[PDB]
Amino acid sequence: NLKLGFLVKQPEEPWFQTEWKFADKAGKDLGFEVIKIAVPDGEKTLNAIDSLAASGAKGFVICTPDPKLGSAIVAKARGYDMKVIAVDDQFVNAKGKPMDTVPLVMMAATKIGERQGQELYKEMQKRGWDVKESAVMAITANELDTARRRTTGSMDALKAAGFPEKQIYQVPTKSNDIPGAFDAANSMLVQHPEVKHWLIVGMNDSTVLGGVRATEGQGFKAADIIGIGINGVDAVSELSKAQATGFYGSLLPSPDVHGYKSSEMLYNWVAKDVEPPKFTEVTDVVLITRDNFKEELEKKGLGGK
Ligand SMILES: OC[C@H]1O[C@H](O)[C@H](O)[C@@H](O)[C@H]1O
Repeated sequence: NLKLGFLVKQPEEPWFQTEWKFADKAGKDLGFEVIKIAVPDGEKTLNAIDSLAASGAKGFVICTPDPKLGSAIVAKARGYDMKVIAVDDQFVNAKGKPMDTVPLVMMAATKIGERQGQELYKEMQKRGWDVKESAVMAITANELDTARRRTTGSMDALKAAGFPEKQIYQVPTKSNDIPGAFDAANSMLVQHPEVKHWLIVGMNDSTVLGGVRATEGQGFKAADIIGIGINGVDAVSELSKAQATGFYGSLLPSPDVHGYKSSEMLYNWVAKDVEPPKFTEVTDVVLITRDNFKEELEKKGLGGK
């Protein structure tokens, strides 16, 4: 019967593959089929929408590849009598202000970013690094609000625990992926020869991993590096390696909730004109490291590791 879209900007990340698996579980429970389309750039996004109107879909969940496409995605969907829910990244108007009217499902970004900052400082104390030869590398993507609130929340926590403000160095990355973050961290590294230990701050696992691979290339051994990712499911290949590395752990939020919950809310609204709440913030988070990753994921239902 009913066909609903689930469009994601980055199908390569296990984060979005998980949302897709859980949207499928909601289609089997509620009686709808989920059409799964990758939308890595804005042209594919707008095309994908035409494509869903041709398959007869009545609505879609989307994680847009650029928040500034919001108006266009809304104009096209209104065009085809399709309801829209945004997952993870909020639509913004042309001036950059949030479009408050499309229902949104996202993580509590500031709170998880603060947890990241508090865990970096606890591991730094466990290792006993001297703060005078340590520094924070913060890889930022400030044009995306969800990314910006996670890195600022993390820098803010670090400064609140007492890490010196002037030894916090920010560098923007051009893409939210390993090659982008690598290039960014590499450029920051050669500018600071005085630093003997680094904390790496990034909004997600791929961003922290690019950071860590750059440090390795510049001769830091793992004891001198601490990076902690966000997404959990994306760091399982790192945490499964024989050897420990500078990537110490990752904060596991709930992509299963993002996937099923937005897909069930879209269906209630398409099928019973039941209006979704405008804003749903998911606060779940657990620290996974090489010691508990397998247990914690099996415990959240994401079995295998
Ligand atoms: O909501 C969490 C989600 O936030 C953004 O969309 C990131 O690019 C993803 O990798 C994921 O971390």
